[PDB]
Amino acid sequence: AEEEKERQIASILSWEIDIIYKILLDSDLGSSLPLSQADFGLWFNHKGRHYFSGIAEVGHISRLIQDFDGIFNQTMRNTRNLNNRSLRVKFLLQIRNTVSQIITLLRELFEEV
Amino acid sequence: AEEEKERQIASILSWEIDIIYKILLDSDLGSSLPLSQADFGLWFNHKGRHYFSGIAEVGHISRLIQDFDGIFNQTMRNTRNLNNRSLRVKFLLQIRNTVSQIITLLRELFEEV
Repeated sequence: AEEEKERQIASILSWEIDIIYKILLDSDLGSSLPLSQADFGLWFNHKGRHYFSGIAEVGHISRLIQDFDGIFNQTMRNTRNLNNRSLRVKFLLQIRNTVSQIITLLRELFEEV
Repeated sequence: AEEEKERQIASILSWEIDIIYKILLDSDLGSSLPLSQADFGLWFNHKGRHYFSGIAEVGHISRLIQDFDGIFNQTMRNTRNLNNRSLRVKFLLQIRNTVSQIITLLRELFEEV
């Protein structure tokens, strides 16, 4: 219960850092996966939604994941951007904001049930 | 047990993300703290070492934390370096390696007991 919560929080944090270092070191996404295809995204869609069925914050996390998928795919269609500092920073700001909100809502979901 | 393992991992990852963004955005450490003074570093010194007393991996974690204090001060005495890409990348790798190694050892400690 509480074990599963911390595990998922560490999971999404691990995914974010992996992508951040890919961007900072290599100026590219490369083998990175969108959140929906990452460890956390698969847990949330396949297991998380059903365990948290009928709780409002679930729809909010799904939206955040979905919104980032779009941002992620757009950049995937343009790694010319990640060499550019401004476009690099923009993306880096977007991932941090997405993960931050999700963790807080995820905390809320686990406490609620 | 497994819960505590994941919680501390989430804690050090949180610190790592914060300092990375401080570096990326402001090109200086500024209000950043070395790991030893963040939540995890304080937890390890006050609670972690004693709970895992006499186990070799503890001395290794203390070593990594102590070493980063020195790395932190050297970089702090030369924030001109964080403007230089190579020296910035050098520091970011020092951070990733310090955190990665500590996490691996922290896992080792928790599985053993």
